Amino acid sequence: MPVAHVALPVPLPRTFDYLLPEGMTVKAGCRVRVPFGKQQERIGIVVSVSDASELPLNELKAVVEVLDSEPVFTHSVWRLLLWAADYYHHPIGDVLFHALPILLR
Amino acid sequence: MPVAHVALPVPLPRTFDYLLPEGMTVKAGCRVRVPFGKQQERIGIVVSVSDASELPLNELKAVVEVLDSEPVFTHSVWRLLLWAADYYHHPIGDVLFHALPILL
Repeated sequence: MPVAHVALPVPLPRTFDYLLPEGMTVKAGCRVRVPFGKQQERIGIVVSVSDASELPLNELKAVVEVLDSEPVFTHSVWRLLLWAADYYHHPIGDVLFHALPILLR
Repeated sequence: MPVAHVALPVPLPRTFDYLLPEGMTVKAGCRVRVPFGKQQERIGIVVSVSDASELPLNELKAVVEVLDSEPVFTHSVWRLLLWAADYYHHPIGDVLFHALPILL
């Protein structure tokens, strides 16, 4: 009766909002360490950065650390990754994290 | 800037939770109208009906109405559609909603 799990029509790449503490600076295509779960760690890839989110800034968890000074990916590779993710209906995190090992190695 | 839209190798069934109403019995495959953030109504499809939430059963956004008594999708189209999503890497959300029209 309680909790019901629903599926809702979401915006193209369903991303996760993290807050950037004062003094921290990131650009697209870079990796960061972020919180996940009431107390766990994990690695991600910034896809974009704006000045808004669905929830108030003060609610977003804060990015723990940036791993990449510059994009780990190439400018051309990156633009494509995002494109194929959008065009063929694949989760953006799914593509990126899968293609990183392939592309680097 | 402030917010960072990060991508994560998130699980397969990324869904949202909404407390089911009293005397309101719904099952998987049925469309349901639920509040969407700071705002008003919007249609959604129930994938699962647990008894456990990630957040407290106090500050959980509730449900509204059950637009269907019987699952618009068949135990057959259902099985199939969830397989599609999982085998070809497509968000359940997207396969289900995009599929509904064609179905009707």
